[PDB]
This record gives sequence, C-alpha cells and structure tokens, in this order.
Amino acid sequence: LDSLLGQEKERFQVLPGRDKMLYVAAQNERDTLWARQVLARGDYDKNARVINENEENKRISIWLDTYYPQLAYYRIHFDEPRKPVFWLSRQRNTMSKKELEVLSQKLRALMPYADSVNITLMDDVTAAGQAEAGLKQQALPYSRRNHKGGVTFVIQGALDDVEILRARQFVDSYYRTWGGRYVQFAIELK
Amino acid sequence: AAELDSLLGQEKERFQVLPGRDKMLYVAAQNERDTLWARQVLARGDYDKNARVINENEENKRISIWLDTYYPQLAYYRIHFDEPRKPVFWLSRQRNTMSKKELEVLSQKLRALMPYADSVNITLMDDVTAAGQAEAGLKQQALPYSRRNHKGGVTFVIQGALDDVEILRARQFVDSYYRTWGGRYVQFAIELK
Amino acid sequence: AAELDSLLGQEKERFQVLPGRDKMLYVAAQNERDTLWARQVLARGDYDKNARVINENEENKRISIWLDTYYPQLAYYRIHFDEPRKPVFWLSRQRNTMSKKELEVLSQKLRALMPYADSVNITLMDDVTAAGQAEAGLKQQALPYSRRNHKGGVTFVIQGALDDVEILRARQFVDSYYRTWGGRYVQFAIELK
Amino acid sequence: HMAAELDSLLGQEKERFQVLPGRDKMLYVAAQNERDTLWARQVLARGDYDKNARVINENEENKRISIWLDTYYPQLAYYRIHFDEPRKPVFWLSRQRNTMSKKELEVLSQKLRALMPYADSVNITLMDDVTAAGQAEAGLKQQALPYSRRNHKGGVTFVIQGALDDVEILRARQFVDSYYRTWGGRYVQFAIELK
Amino acid sequence: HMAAELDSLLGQEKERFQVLPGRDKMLYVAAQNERDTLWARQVLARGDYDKNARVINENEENKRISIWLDTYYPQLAYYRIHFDEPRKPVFWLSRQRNTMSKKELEVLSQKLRALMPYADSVNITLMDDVTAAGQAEAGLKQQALPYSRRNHKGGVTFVIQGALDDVEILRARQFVDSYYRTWGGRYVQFAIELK
Amino acid sequence: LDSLLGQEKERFQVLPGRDKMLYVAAQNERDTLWARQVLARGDYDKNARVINENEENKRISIWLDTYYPQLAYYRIHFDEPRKPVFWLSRQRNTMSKKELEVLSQKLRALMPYADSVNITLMDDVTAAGQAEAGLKQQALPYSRRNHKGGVTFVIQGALDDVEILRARQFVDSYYRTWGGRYVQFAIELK
Amino acid sequence: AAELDSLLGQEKERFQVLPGRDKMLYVAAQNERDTLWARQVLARGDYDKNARVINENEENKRISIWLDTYYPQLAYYRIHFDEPRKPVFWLSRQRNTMSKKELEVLSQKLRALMPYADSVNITLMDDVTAAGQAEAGLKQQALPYSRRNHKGGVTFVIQGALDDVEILRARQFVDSYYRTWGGRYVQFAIELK
Amino acid sequence: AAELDSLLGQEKERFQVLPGRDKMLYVAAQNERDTLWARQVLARGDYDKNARVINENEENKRISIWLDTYYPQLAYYRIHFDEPRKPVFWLSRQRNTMSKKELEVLSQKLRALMPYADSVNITLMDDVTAAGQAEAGLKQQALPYSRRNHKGGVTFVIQGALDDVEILRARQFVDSYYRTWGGRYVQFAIELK
Repeated sequence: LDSLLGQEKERFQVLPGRDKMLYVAAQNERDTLWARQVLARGDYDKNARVINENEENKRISIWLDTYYPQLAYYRIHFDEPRKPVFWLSRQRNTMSKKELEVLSQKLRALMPYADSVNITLMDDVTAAGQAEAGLKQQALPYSRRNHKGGVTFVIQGALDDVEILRARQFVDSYYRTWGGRYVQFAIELK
Repeated sequence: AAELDSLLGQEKERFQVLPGRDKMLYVAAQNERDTLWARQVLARGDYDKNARVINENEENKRISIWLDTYYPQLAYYRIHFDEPRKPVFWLSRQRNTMSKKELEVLSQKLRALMPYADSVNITLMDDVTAAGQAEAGLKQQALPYSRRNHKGGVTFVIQGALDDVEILRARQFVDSYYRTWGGRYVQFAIELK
Repeated sequence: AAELDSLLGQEKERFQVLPGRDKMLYVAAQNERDTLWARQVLARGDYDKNARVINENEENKRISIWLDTYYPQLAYYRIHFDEPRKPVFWLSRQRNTMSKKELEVLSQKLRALMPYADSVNITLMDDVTAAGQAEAGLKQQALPYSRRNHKGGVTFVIQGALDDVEILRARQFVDSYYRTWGGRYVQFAIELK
Repeated sequence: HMAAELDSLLGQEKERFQVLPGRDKMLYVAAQNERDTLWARQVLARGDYDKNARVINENEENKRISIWLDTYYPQLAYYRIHFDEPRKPVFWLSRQRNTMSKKELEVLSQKLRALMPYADSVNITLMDDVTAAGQAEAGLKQQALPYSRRNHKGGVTFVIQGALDDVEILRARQFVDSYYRTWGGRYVQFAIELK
Repeated sequence: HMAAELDSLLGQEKERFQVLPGRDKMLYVAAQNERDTLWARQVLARGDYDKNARVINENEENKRISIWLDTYYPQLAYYRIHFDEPRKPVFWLSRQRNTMSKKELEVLSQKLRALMPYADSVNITLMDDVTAAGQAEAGLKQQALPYSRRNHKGGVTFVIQGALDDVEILRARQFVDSYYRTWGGRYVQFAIELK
Repeated sequence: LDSLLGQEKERFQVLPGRDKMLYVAAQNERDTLWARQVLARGDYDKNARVINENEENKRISIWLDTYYPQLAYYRIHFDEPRKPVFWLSRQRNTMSKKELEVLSQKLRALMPYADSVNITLMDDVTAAGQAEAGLKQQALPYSRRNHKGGVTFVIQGALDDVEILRARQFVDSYYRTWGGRYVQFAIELK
Repeated sequence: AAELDSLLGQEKERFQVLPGRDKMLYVAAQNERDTLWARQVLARGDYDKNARVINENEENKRISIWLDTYYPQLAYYRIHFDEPRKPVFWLSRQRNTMSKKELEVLSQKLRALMPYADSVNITLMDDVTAAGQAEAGLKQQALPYSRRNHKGGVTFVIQGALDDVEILRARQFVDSYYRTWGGRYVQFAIELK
Repeated sequence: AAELDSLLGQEKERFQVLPGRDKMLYVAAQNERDTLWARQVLARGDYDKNARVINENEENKRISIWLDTYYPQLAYYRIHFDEPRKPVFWLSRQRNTMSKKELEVLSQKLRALMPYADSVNITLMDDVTAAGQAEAGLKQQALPYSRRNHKGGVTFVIQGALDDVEILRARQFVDSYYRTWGGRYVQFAIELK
C-alpha cells in the first residue's frame, strides 16, 4: 500500500460522460472554483462541468431525500470517479441483492461520468467504533449517547484553542469518510 | 405581587458583611468582579487575616468538594445565596434517597460548614421542572435543539447552522441556566456540522 | 419643548410588574440581559408558575408568529411597548386593506394575546416616512448607499469601502433603525467589492 | 477536438512568469497574482531591471484600462479584460448594451492594442447579459446560499440572505471574488443582508 | 475664585440631554456622544417629533461647520468648535496663522451664530500653535509612548514608534481620540510607524 | 467595615496642593483622560493637573530609580490622596527610623497634594503568601520559583480562554496592590 | 558535508510503510496533518484492521505513558524518529543512574514496545547542552529572557514588552525546541506585565 | 529578456551547504521557517558543533550590530544574500564619506565577519532611487500618502481611511519594500484618523 499512499494525483481529471458532457473532477472547493472559472473564460460551460466529492454527495442526497427517504447510508467516495463507492448501513439495510443493483443503477443515471456505481455495506459498529478510537488518538475525552437514528459523541473536558482546533480537524476527517448521518459530534458547554 | 418588586430591585446594598461562628467576617460579593474588588480593599486596610470574601460560585465549589467526600452519591443541583445568611440548597426529589430526618442532619452539617449561615434551607426540586425549564428556555430563545436523555441526566444538543450573534446568545442562556440549576443534571452541548 | 425635556430625562423603571387579565403577573424588562436575570429570579422563588417576563423583541416575535397564521397578508412594521399597558402597533397606510371596522377587531385579538395589555392602539404609518427615515439616518452617519425597490419594500445597499468603524457605526445605525421599524419593509445590506 | 483543449487549460506545467516585449522597448513580466507580482517586483529591484522591465497582472491592468475607458469611452457597458494569454487579451463587452458598430469595435480594438504595448491583438467578444446574471445565480445555488435578486439601473444585485454561519460567510466571500475575477463588478453586484 | 469652577465642570449632576430652541423654530436636543444621539434619535422617531426636533452632538456639528468653512473660509487655520455649552459654542482658531482683523473676526462670529440657530453667541478664541503641539508631546509622554516629531506644511506629525504591545496600542488609540476631541486633526497628526 | 466597602467615591477630587496647583485625583486611565480634556477646554492647565495611582507610582519610581536605587519596596496606595501609603519590604528594609522619615519627607516634596506621606513596612512572606492563596481561590495550578530579587509564579496547566482570562484579571488585582517588584507571574508554554 | 545535503533534502518519500513483529503494518507520517490523511486513506480501502498510522508526537506520548509505569524515575528527553525503523532515544547524562548493561535492556524493552523498530538506539545527551541551546535560541531570536533554575530543570521566563508578531515568533521557536528536546527538562513561560 | 526569463523561473535550492574560511559548514535558508527546521536537523545529528544556519534577515541584524560599534556613522540600507558567497552591500552614494581606499577595507572586515563569503561586493545606491521606489510602489498598490523629510531620511505617512485589506496589502507592500531596502532611510507609517 506504499503505492496507494505515495500515489500521486492529477489535480484535474477530464472525464467524458455518458451524456456527451466532459466532467472535470476536482479535489476541493478551491480548485472547483478555479476550474469553474477557466470553463467560463473559454465558453466551455455548455460542454463541461466541474465536480467534487462534497457537491456530488449533496446532490445525490437531495435525490435520495425523495425516492429513497428511508435509506440508511453514510457517504459516497469518489477516489476513483469512474467507479463511485456508495457506503450503506448493513444493519439497517432492508433490500434484496435485487433492489441494491436497482439502487446502483439509478445512481448511475445521476452520474454520467460513472461507468458503474459500486455499493458497499458497512458495519454500524465499525462507524461508531472508529469515531471512539479517533477520539483517543487525538486525546479528547468524551461520552457516548445512543439515540433514535444514531449516536452522539459529546466531546467534553476543558478545551484550549489548540484542543478546540484538533477536535475540529478530526471531526472533519471523520465526516469526510462517514458523513454526519449516523454519528454526529458535539462539544459540551461548561 | 409586592414581593416581586422586592426580589427585583436596585435596593440591595453592594456587599453584605456577616459575622461568623468562627469569629471571622464574611463579606458577600455578588459576582466575580465585585469579589475581586473586595479582596483588594481588605488587602489594603489589612483585614485579610480577620475577614474573608465569598460569593455563590466559590461557595458552590467548596460545598461540592466537601460533598464529594461526605455525600458522594447525592443527586442535587445548586445552592443559592440570595440570602447569604440563609443559603437554600436544591436537591432532586425524584432521586433523593434520604429520610425527613437524615435531611435535617444534612442541613446541620451544611450549617456547620457555613459558619456565617443562620440556617440552611433544603428544597426538593422536581427533576421534570429542571429539564422542562431548559427546553422552555431554548424555545424562548429560538435556538433549535435535540434532547438526548442519558444515565447522568439530560443533554440538550444545540443544533442548526450557527450564526455568530446566535452563538453568543446560546452561551448566555446556558450561563443563566447553570447559575440557577448547576450543570450536574442538565448539560448543553453544541453540535459540530 | 418641556414635553420633550422630560421624555428624554425620564428614569424608566428597570422592571415593571403588571397583573394581567389571565391572573398572571408580567414583568417587563428593557432588554435581553434584564430578561435573563429576571427569568432567573422567578425560577429561584417559585414565581415561574405565577409570573412571566416580557420584552419588546420577544413579544414582537411571538406576535409575528400569530399574525403569520390569522393575518398572513398583513403589511405592518413593529410593535412599540414603551407603555406596555398600551402597546402601539405601527401599520402601513399605503398597503392597508381594511375598514375602521376590521381594525379594532384586530386590536381586540391582539388585546387577547397580551393579557397585560389593557388596549392595543393601532397607528397608521407612512411608507414614505419609513423609507425616508432610513434615507436620512444614512446621511447623518455619512454612509454612501443606493436604493433598490422590490415586492416587499426597499433595500438600501450600503456601498463604498468600509473601515472596521465604518462597518460598526453602520451596524449600530441599522440596529437603531430596526428597533423603531422592524425589518419587514426597508432592508439593509452591505455591498461586497 | 476539445477536451485536449480543456486538458491544456488546466495544465500545471505553465510557467509561473512570462516575459513579453513591448512596442515601447519596455519588457512586461506577466505575473498571475498579487504575491508573484510582489515577488518579481522585488527581484527586478535587486538586480537593477526596474528601468526596462515592468510587472503586470490582470487586476492592475483591468484598473489602468478602466481609467482609460473613463475618459475615452465613458458610456461603454463592459465587464473585464482577460489575460490568460497576455499576448492576446480578451475583452468582454455586453451585446445587449453595445451601441458601437462592427468597424467602431475594431477601432476600440486598435486603441486598446495601442494602450497595451505587449499585446499582439485585443480580442473583443460580445457577451450576453442574461448569461452574466445566469452565472451569478447558478453559482450562488451551487454554493448553497439563499438570495434575493434586485434589478436596477446599471444591472443586477444579489442580496445574500439567511442567518449566515462563519464558514458560510467565507464561502460567500470566496465565490464572489471568483465571480468578480471573470465578470467584474460593473453589472452584477452582491450584498450581504443585515438582519 | 476657580476650584469651585473646576468642581462644577467635573460635576456629574449635569443633565444627560439638553433641549434648546432655535431661531428656526426647530428644537435642538444636544446629546453628549454617538450612543445618546442614537438613543434620542430613536425616542424622537417613536413619538413623532422628527419634524420639529433635531439631535446635535459636537462631532456632527464639527463636520457641518467644517463643510461650511470649506466654501466660505477655505483658507482658515482653525482647530475645532467646543459645545460644553451648546448655547455658547467656543471656536479655536490659530493665533499665529490668523489673517483676519478684529472686526473681520466678529463677522465670522456672526455668520457662525447664524449657522447655529440654537446658539446665543459664538465665542472665538485664538490659540497658540506651540500650545497645540506642546500638548501633543506632554500627553504622549504622560502616556509613555516613544515618538518622533515631523514638521511639515499644514502643521506637525507625531510618528509613534517602538515595538508596540497590544495593550500599548489601545493606549495610543485612546489618547489620540482624546487629543482629537479637543484640538481636532487639522494641524497635529499622529501615525503608528511600521517596523 | 460595612462602611469602608459600601463607601461611595466622588469621581473626581479637587485638591489644592502646597505648590498653589489644584490636583484632580482620578481613579482610572479613562477618567484621567477626560478630566485632562476638561482642563484644556477651560484653560486650567496652568493651574491644575490630573493624577491617578498608576501614573504617580511610575513617577515616584523614576525618582527612586536615581536617589534610592537600592530601595526594596512594593507600591504606593492613594485611596486617601492627602495621605499616600508607601509599602516597603520589611525583610529587605535597611534604614533607621531616622532615614525612613527622611524618605517620607522627600516623597512629600514630590507630591504637593500630600499632607503627609505614610510609610508602612510589609512582610515579604505576606506578599508571596497572598499570591499563592489567590491562585487557589481563582483555581489556577502553579509552581513557585524563588530567585535573586523575588519570586515567580509560573501558572501552569492547560488553559482555556476563560482560564486565561480569569488569571489575567487576578494578576492585575494582585499587581494593583503589590506591584510587580517582588512577585511576577508567568504563564507556562506547553 | 555530503551527509548534510542528505539530512536536509526534499528526497524522502512522503509516508514510509514498516513491517512489524506483530504482523501489523506501520505507516510513518511526518506530521499531524499527513497522519490524518493516511488515517483517511486506510479507512476507505479498508486497511484499518491490518495497518496502523504513526508519527513522532503520538509515539512519544505512548512511550511516555509506558515509561511512567516501568521507569517512573527516568531523566530523559525525547525519542526522535527521523529513521522510524531505528528510533533514537535521548536520556540525560548527568542524571542517568543506569549501568551500561541496564541500558541495553531498556533498549530492548523499547525495542519490544516498538514492533516496527529494527533497533532502538540510546544516546546520553548533555544536560548543559540542553539549556545552552535553549539560551542560544532565544538570543538567535532576539527574545529577551530570564533564566530560573529549579528542581525539575530550567525555566526560561520570556520577558519584555511583547509585540504581536514577537509573540508568534516566540511560540514558534518554543515549538521547535520542544520537538527536538521535549518539555521535561527545559520549560518556557511568558511573563505577565 | 531571456536573462530575466531565467532569473524569474529559477529553482533556487532550499538549502545550500557552504564550507567557510573558519572550517565550519554554513547552511543558508530562505526564511525563518526553514531556518528553524534546519537548526532542528543540526541538533539531532551533532552537527551543531560543526555547522550553522544563516538567513538574510538574521545576518542583516548581526552585521548591523557590528557596524554599530566600528562604523557608527555609516549610512547604508541592507545586505542582499541572493548569492551568499558574494553578498552585495547597498551603500548610499549621497551620504558616502569614504575613499575607494576606505571601501575595500570595510569590504574586507565584512568578509572576515562572514566566513562563508568569498568576497563582499559594496554597491553605491541612489538616495533618490531609494525614496522614488517607495513613491512608485505606493501608487501601484493605490495607497494615498504624504511625504515628510527628516534627519535620517523620509517618512511616508500612509493616509486615507483603511479597509482590513487596504491595511493588509499595505503591510505586504511595506514588507516587500523593507526586504529590498531595510528601514534605515525610508520609513512607513499609518496615519490615525
């Protein structure tokens, strides 16, 4: 996995999709904006679009909010944008290996640059466990609070600037991977 | 109704100076800053050896330390010092395990603990009233929240996209609630989005 | 002259306790700080079941909500509680669609909604005065701006580059403005350069 | 054959600075932003080039040409000039508000060519006001900001509404710089509403 | 008999606001600062006095008279007008730079009296430029700030030097507002040096 | 001492002094400035001066720096400005009840509004003890560090905003009374 | 002299992936942010059960906890991981009480504690060098200070009127010094004026 | 043209290790961040006895100090180390009081002071160019200002009201300026309104 980690990204990736549009895949808000600026300076906007993981997750969610309001899931990962990876909750997953490839397909329809949309069932306890572990790695005390549709980790203790900062970065780290759909975090007020 | 006007008035003297069973003088300041000022005064007129300055926050700390040792199980809230010579102590009704008799002993132990107090009133407060008032206060304040009951007590997770001006308000309410109730049963947390 | 001399030099009372037509006591505070502190006092002494705290901003909100349901098409500004027993309600002349008949009827429901209010005094205000006052105050403070009409009312885009103070004084003026007029007509915005 | 075009436009192999010779026997070094500009300006100072070399960036050149248009074309409805190719600046004028004629517009082109010693030419392209405002809205949405549009004399304003988180504000700030770099501020404006 | 004078000048029994009638059949309410002004302005609005009453404060009146002097006395070397007694504004002109004559200065007085409907009179006092600059230095020292003086055309600048602590900066800010309220900014300036 | 504490101050005090000048005694920087502004609007500056405890301490120090460079002392208190109270270090005080009234007198000369200048010998251990006690009242952990000409209280621990703030106010409280001539405080850097 | 160029170079790969005696993979990130990124990667490609991410700061915490229990008296400084597979551990010479033999055991215990390490070098560093370099670094940085020796070690009280830009520099140096030396022998504090 | 093309597109080396005439190695860093990190590296590997880190700003300070003693009346700007083996020293033509003879002598002492320097190249700079460059850069950035001469040199009081950005860009420009010229002649100040 030396490879995978020292693996070197191309900053933008231009991906013709099934609708004749070229998609340009960016890695963060800043690059999105910039590329989105190039497209307008060159009259490409009728022919290309800029995408990133965060915006597509939001878009997909919006759709899911309507046609799958019941679905129990985490996030979509676009490391390989030609095969997005959709993380679903195994323990609350209520669909036949039929219906899941119906889901897959419908998401494919939403993403013209996707060749296939991979579905992957994730473990509800793995989600929550890794939140806990991370909290210890970054040395923040906490208390866990189960509830109806998830788990809350109320980060506690007195908290310095730095101690506020580190917790903020970790929470974004965790959110980048898991979303805030199962686990949410919160700071306690003393 | 006339009582209200009294409770609610610019009448009270600034500081209030209590004689103590321990032959020390207690001066009751109303807040941190006033306390610091009193402390300064004593130091200048050399009373620091005969008089002591107190306030609600500090005394609650001290009573708490003590209680950690002598009543480590007590389900309680806060001691109020509106009348510093008759502190009023709020315990949970629902979670109170003592007898009518055990409580007067408490009252007395606390009386002893507070050499300036004449008595130490004890009022069993209603756990439901406590969370009720947190909830009503959040609504009063248009601050959306989610209620999570737990083992210790209740955590109100404050939610929503959070404005600057709406953060400061939340902090301010939460302080208000703690002053009255303490933090031992109800907790407030702000959710990270 | 002297009429004014007093109005300005008045020593408004910090809290005013007012029995209402629903038997409850109503304590009227000048701002959110006093509201919290009062709301505190009522908690400590078991008034909470008997009395309530009110303030201009909160009441304006609560009443907005009720009007949202039973008068959703109503064009108004804000409610002034300088005299809480007689709260003045500023309505728009120019967008008024109601007989002297229909008025007083509203006046009476609003009266219900405010047990402390003996009577609610509706007053017809001039859309031109509303806008004209923003226009003037903006010059007094020396803030360049541009007017943009809409459905709803007016948006005053505050223009020009802006100091930390040019920003501040502007934030203040606007607070003063909204205190008087609400933000349902005239809007304020800071332009981005 | 575009896509290979996109590819080269998003290329990062493009040289930081670019030295261009001008008809005025001065050398123009095109920097890409304020920091680089200040860097090159510093390099020139130290090695005594300040007299025969000059640094330019799109922001500064947009101000100088604007001062110029203030005097010679004081009623021109335009947007901004782009310097992605400093040898061939492109200048966006509005179609719907352009009062000039084909040949008149080639005059303009010539005078700007003259005003920019280092340019081979100056491309004028007419732009659709509807596109300008359309792009403001779409990006405002892509950025998940609630807003109210306001038409007026010199174009359109977008009043940015909502209670606005700290991070939501910086998000709006960033997008608006972005919008301005492309379209300038002369037609579309953005404001943050005070609540 | 002064000291009893000092005593009454430092008195805190003085009424917050002051209503004064003007020759223009408007009423001027003199507030003492921006906040009070905004308060009274709010009280007037609510009780419909906006048409016959107006709020004034020394800062706003100094700007209005300055606009006026820009046109009618555009070379006058002056400082500020003081409104400790709104019925008798005092106006500090420089002695050493005053070109006017005794009677000329009573003209000025009359025109300002006219421009300020609510004043019984307008006291002109000539002031010593050396005093102005002298007071800048002394207070700069009392405030324990290192500085360099710079003479120039329109007076004197005081460049505030030193590495400056956060609290030392706010200290300088405060003292300079203070200096400005009394002497205005038209002669003495203050700058913070960049290191 | 109910009196003494609910005792109500006059904001400014006008005190004719032995040099024919009127001194106006203010309680803080802000009031100083304002009164110092009144004096200039009324041409009193040739006849009055504004004073406060902080500026006079600084002035006196400057003098002491020259004629008593050896002196071991804390601060001067001007609660009663007609009798300033000078706190000296008993344990490092090396002067005869003669020389002390010579000191007193010389300070009197510096302060025309002073009728007499009171000297009061304070206890080196009282200074330092009260620093320690205060640190506990305000619940800040610390370590004490003796040295050549004093004592340092390195406030330690992780420190919140609030926890930074409270320590700052207390340190000013203590300094108002004792000066930073014997005890200095410091925050540790983690 | 050629060695310098190596130490000092943009050569090194980003992460470095070590096989461990415990049949887990160790990835060595160089800083917090890189660590967080690695952690993210593993989570996505599901290696979180077979590979672990490490860095100098975290490992020093862990070794410290351990040592608190098994060598509670040790006078030491910090472990460096420039070569993650040969950690170098710095102990005090002056305050070292162990024999040549006791130290190799240590080395070994630590070796065991670090399943990815090949060896664990031990270098006795000079207490004087340690404070020397703090002092030289403060001068290097024109940041006036006062040196206070104590029981634990040495506190350099940073002094003088303190600029904003000079605070940030001080913090930055102090971080630099801790990275190399830790905080166990030399401490920095900022004096309050 | 091409001369420039390169100068600008150069890939300056991050650290340059340079043996000196005193046998020590000198590592030359571009800025304070790299200096710290390097200074770190030298600590870890026992170079500290052999090598040193230098940077333009620090060296400028150190050399200022030496000049303070043995040339206290010298009118100069700053030392440029773009090529450290040949550091250029900008002196003032207009205030030069020295023969070609006396120069080279200085050149040689400076050479001593910098074991890494093969030769120190003195260069006579134009007081008018010094000032004129501040004048120009100030317009480029669009910052209103006023000039005030003195004993010493020029103070450019930056005038006009100021955004958080008008402030910033101004703080930057000035840094760029001082990088090139030092602050011994031209001064910069922000006017207070």
